[PDB]
Amino acid sequence: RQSIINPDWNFEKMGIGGLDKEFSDIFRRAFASRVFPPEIVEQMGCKHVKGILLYGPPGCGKTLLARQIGKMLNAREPKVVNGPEILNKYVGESEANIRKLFADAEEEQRRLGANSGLHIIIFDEIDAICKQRGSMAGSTGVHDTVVNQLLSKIDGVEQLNNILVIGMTNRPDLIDEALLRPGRLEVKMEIGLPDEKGRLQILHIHTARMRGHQLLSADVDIKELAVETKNFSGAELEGLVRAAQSTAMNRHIKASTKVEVDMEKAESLQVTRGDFLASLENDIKPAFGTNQEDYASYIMNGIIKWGDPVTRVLDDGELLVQQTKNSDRTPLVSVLLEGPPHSGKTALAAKIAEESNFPFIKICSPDKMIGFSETAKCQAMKKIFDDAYKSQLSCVVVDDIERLLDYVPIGPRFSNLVLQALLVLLKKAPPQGRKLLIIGTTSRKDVLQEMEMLNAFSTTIHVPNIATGEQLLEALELLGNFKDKERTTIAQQVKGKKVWIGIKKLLMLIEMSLQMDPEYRVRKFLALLREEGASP
Amino acid sequence: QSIINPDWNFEKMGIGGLDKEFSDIFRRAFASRVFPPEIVEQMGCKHVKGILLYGPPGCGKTLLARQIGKMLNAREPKVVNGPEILNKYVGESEANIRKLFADAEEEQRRLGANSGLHIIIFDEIDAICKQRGSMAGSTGVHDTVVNQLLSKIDGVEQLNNILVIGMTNRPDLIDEALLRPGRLEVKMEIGLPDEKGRLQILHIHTARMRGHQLLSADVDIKELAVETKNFSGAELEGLVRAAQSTAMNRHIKASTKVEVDMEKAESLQVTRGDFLASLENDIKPAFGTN
Amino acid sequence: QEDYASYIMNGIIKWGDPVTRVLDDGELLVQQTKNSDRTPLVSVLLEGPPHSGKTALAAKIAEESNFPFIKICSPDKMIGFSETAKCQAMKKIFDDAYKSQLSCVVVDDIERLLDYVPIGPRFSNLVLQALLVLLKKAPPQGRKLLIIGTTSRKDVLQEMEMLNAFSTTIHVPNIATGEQLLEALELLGNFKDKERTTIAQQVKGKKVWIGIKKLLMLIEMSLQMDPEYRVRKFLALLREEGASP
Ligand SMILES: Nc1ncnc2c1ncn2[C@@H]1O[C@H](COP(=O)(O)OP(=O)(O)OP(=O)(O)O)[C@@H](O)[C@H]1O
Ligand SMILES: Nc1ncnc2c1ncn2[C@@H]1O[C@H](COP(=O)(O)OP(=O)(O)OP(=O)(O)O)[C@@H](O)[C@H]1O
Ligand SMILES: Nc1ncnc2c1ncn2[C@@H]1O[C@H](COP(=O)(O)OP(=O)(O)O)[C@@H](O)[C@H]1O
Ligand SMILES: Nc1ncnc2c1ncn2[C@@H]1O[C@H](COP(=O)(O)OP(=O)(O)O)[C@@H](O)[C@H]1O
Ligand SMILES: [Mg+2]
Ligand SMILES: [Mg+2]
Ligand SMILES: [Mg+2]
Ligand SMILES: [Mg+2]
Repeated sequence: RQSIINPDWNFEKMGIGGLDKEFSDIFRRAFASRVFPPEIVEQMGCKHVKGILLYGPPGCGKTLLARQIGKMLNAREPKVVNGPEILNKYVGESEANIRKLFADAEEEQRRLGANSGLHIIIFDEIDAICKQRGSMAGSTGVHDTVVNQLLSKIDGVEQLNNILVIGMTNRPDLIDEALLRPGRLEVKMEIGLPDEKGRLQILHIHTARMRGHQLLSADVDIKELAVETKNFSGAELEGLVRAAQSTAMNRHIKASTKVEVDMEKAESLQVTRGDFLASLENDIKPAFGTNQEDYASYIMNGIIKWGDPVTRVLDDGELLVQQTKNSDRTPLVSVLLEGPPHSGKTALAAKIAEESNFPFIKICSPDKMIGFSETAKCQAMKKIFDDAYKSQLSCVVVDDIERLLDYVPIGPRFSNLVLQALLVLLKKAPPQGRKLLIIGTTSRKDVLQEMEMLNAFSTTIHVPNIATGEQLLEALELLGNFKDKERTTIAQQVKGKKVWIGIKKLLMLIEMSLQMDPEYRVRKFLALLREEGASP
Repeated sequence: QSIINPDWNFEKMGIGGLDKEFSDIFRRAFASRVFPPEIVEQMGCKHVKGILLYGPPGCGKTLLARQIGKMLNAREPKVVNGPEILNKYVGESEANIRKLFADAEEEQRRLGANSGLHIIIFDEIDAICKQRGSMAGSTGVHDTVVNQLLSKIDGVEQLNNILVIGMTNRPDLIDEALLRPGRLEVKMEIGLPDEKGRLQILHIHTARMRGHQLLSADVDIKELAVETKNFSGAELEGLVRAAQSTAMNRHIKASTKVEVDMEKAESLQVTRGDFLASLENDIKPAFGTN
Repeated sequence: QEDYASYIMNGIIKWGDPVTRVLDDGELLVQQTKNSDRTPLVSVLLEGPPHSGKTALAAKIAEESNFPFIKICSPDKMIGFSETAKCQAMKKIFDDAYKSQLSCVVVDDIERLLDYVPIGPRFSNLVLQALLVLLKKAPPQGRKLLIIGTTSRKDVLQEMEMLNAFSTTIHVPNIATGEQLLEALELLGNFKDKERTTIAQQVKGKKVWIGIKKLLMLIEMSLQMDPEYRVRKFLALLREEGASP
């Protein structure tokens, strides 16, 4: 008759946000048979579920779920196992430790029967003790003998109906297969990264005891925090709040002359938006995706509009991103950025990717794999691509294709494994209802044509060089060098012909010219430009 | 009863050229343990329980850890020297790991929120803690140790009176699950000093000699600071030691039968010659030019 | 289910007789392997230009049959595998297929299984020999087996002397006339009313050489502009990409 839920309970009390669906499913599949009137439940001949498994990347709220589940129930205190804490040196005592966890349940069932309370058991890092059988071929065979005892005790010749085991792991591909059949561990949830609304809920949970004491200034707005925080887990949001609080507190402490804390101004403590911004930009840093310090590294000197080609390229990129976002017949789209060397392909591709406001953005450059062999490169590319399949809509950049596969005109010599991996990965669509965009950059279009790699791409965009005196003058004017009269001379001897130079080389030539004494700078610049004279 | 020692000043620490790093460490790890208890209770925040230190060899990572340990008047630190926790019998390394946190749990249970800080220092952390599933732990102690440590730091039961410090030169074998905001938040890099840092180090090291008039006026410190470039903190000390050794060896006159000329030892002083000879002959920097 | 719903994504429409012809030939082959006595092993090769819908047609032909065992071996599952792993995977799939009274195996994109590149050219011999040996050995007495292979380069296979191991080859063409293009557009329901009228007026003449997949891509690319410019953009794309046979 006594209920199994505590008389005073409330979903808000526990303090977990962003996992409503997971909790609903857990409650439906686990605790639905323990709340209905006994008479109907006993008229169906159904056995209660006695197993749960939770897995996911670190910091997504698993141990919190287990702790709150344990606290919710109106049962005895759960028996927790802190990792591999059931191992002993003596022979046969490792199993005797894993067999003492079920004594009370068995005794109570044999005493009352069909009316006993629940016995909750919690396993932390189940992968520590329960692993594949036949692996870990070391010595003493203790590991293979504990899995057998656990399986035989979970369900065997003897019957138990007042137990429930919860497991948590980060590597669910190592657990034994006979421990996951329906009956041992039936419910297998999956805790993942939160969405924007989940981020808002998490932020509002951890900022509830401060607003209630006028400790938080009204200047702060939570929508901005939820927007800027991308690829953030609950732990990282809590860490950000903690860092903001710490930097707010530190202003009232004087160091370098012993530790002295002012007790007069301490009654006017406040938390400002500046503290939050500084903490965001200094200490806290996520570890899933790409960060601003990478765009700041690829787009070094910004973008300057010296001609309409830049606008044309940017508009084409905008159209492609819109198509992939809205379209549903084509979940996979590709594009190739081609042109002469020193044109500005990588910066333009990075800018196009940045201006898309996608959740997941990544850049796969060849300078992070110096000295790698073929297998290492293939594994790295596969790992980078796999994460993009676990999001909602993502973009990926593959710059300098000719370096990913080691091309050299002599021979020619290159890598076939990487070429085939690329040719296969460019035509494989992501799971149902998910969308991907790929932007590849190169400088040798004919070679790609000879490899039958130019039809795997959906389209192509051309990035040209500076090819007129007016464009050169505009670039010089925008850069901010050779001004007033010094400019006029350059115009006199340049407008009467054509030029062929990239943008990177232009900066290099300007820097080279500026090192001479003031008088011979224009002459040196003109001589350097005339040396770099060519055409298609 | 603040955790801070009743007489502690940064000048007595003996560390020079690391002002910003120490300021950040103090702000992030020791700011919430000195504020009035009531305000911190109202805020409802948990303290940080992890620090990592990395950089090129010989730049002052163990000195900083030792001085931090000596700063706090709360018990004494518990040190772990390399792989000091490793046994052959099955299920004994983890038993060794579980004994480090016993007193913290016992005092937390008995007193609650009126406990004292407990420190644990892990020299060469990458000797035992490493990425799981990468190193071939045939026996299986390596993975199991990492799992035990992870489950003991942040697990079902909550602790609030511990602090763990780790020092490593290779900060990439470390597990990704141990470097998240929950477990180990503050991570710092110790790098080579600049001119002002070198001057501070040289002033710190040659302090007792100047007190006893054992330094001649011929030697200047600005020239020493300028002339030495890309010197780590462990090489200025070696230079000073070599200069002193030469100066003392000047007086001793013995080849076969040891003999000390006490008469000449009455007036001992070190000149520029010793420093120049040591610079030319003895000390060879690793990040400099030869 | 995953493979079936991932290969035949946008269904199969009827833009001309060739679809019906190919389906009928596949059904005849399935019937032949169902009730044969002297020929327990039958093979067929679907051949055509790129972007013509060969994988979808092969999967549909397999589905029309109700054989208890059906499998598709594709390179999507062998990214980064050395030739030894490829041989082992193929051997395991066929060995599993050898334990039933009826079976059907699809080998799509052969040229991506041999790791073929036209510079030299370079490929792998272990996989080629395994495939040449597995197309000729019969299953244990009283059993049947059907193998459907897909390729986009017939000449390469002919040079390696693989086109004789198969039993027959069936050709899969692409749109080659204005009537077919207009019917395909009508069955899709993308351009309608006066837009289709002007498209039909312009298309007449010059023929066309566009496959179904490329047509589906170009129809989606054009619908990202304003209503007044969609027809012109579509016509420009068709004129440029269309190329010639
Ligand atoms: N309008 C612009 N477009 C592109 N890059 C620009 C522009 N204005 C300035 N830049 C700067 O010029 C440099 C372009 O170099 P980038 O890395 O894009 O060259 P690249 O084409 O990838 O060369 P490489 O042949 O060496 O691979 C970057 O610093 C970019 O910031
Ligand atoms: N009658 C049809 N026949 C085939 N595919 C059709 C037909 N009508 C519509 N489609 C769509 O066209 C798609 C054609 O793509 P598919 O993967 O079959 O091409 P493919 O010839 O294998 O390409 P690739 O040469 O790149 O391997 C089919 O998946 C289906 O979505
Ligand atoms: N969904 C969530 N809702 C509220 N807080 C969360 C959530 N996820 C994580 N947190 C916060 O981050 C921490 C998560 O730690 P925990 O979940 O135990 O790590 P792990 O899941 O890797 O074992 C908790 O202290 C909690 O305050
Ligand atoms: N910042 C510093 N200030 C004063 N002395 C230093 C400093 N850095 C290094 N030293 C000296 O150099 C030595 C450094 O050794 P140690 O701290 O063990 O280096 P590490 O632990 O980084 O290998 C110490 O003996 C110390 O006296
Ligand atoms: Mg946990
Ligand atoms: Mg580039
Ligand atoms: Mg040391
Ligand atoms: Mg295909």
